[PDB]
Amino acid sequence: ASNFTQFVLVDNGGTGDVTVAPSNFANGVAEWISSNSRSQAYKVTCSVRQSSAQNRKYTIKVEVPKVATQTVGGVELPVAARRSYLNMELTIPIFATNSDCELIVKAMQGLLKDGNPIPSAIAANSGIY
Amino acid sequence: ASNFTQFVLVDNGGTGDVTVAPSNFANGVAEWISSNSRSQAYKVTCSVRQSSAQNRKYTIKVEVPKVATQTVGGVELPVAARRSYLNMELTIPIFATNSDCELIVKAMQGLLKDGNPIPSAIAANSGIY
Repeated sequence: ASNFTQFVLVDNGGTGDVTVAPSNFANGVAEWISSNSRSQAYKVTCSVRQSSAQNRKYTIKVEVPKVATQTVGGVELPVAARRSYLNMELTIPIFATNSDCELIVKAMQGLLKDGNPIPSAIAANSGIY
Repeated sequence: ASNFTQFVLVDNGGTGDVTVAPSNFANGVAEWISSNSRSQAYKVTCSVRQSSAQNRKYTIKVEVPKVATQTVGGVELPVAARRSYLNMELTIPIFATNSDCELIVKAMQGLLKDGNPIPSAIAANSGIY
């Protein structure tokens, strides 16, 4: 059904996983955070709303601290790291059945699978062709 | 590095998988499609661009035919099915290393894992709390 529970954002196959935990519920916006903000702070946001209602719209934001910042040269004290961020927007029909819904998480999980084009492009910081 | 190759959008554990194939390359926009448009048409779009260049911005669109439309009552001949769509936008720093990049696909793959909150909410067509 839903959650507002702790999850593993980054599985690194062993205790060393990144986990985010419910931090806030500011106005329809549910927020998760990690051992937050010192060369850290993984942040996840999720809201839901009826857009031109025929549809529902899930707005998910992800902020990655990037294993980037401070982990290189000079600049002792980071800040604003020069993280990455994901802004995902999913529109689904209001009465989409759970099979409709299930199908969607699978196309999603699929778009993003390890040796696949999109994620292969992203990881090398490249283009598609 | 990248692809413009055929992939499995929906893995249903056996031949019955949904696969999208390179269909077009209309202007920086790479497009994938499936056995397209008759209670069908899974469509994937991916473009990349230098946004306020300090950053690169990957814009991914997914259209799910929804196992929805025609698979219920009346309305013989569908059209516009009343599909779902995902509009994802990823901003990454221009010179993010591949470890920075790798980290990002993992937070992503993580946000979306099977028993996790977000995907659990989406699949039931619910809220987070």
